[PDB]
Amino acid sequence: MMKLGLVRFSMLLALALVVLAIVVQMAVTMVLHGQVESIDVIRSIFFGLLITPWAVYFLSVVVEQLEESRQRLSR
Repeated sequence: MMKLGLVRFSMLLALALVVLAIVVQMAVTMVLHGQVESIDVIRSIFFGLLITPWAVYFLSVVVEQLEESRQRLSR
């Protein structure tokens, strides 16, 4: 029931989280000068598996993200 933007092609604020996350990841990656392969990615396709935890954590964030209609239902 509880929703905000995740209803019909919405949720703009989320983009800021994506961009921010990307920037943060870039900074962290730069700071953590650890030569291995690619921030523990082990092949591009492998990233797909990361979509599981990412989607879960992200969905939760999106669920809490007070976008369009104030909701905030995460703990």
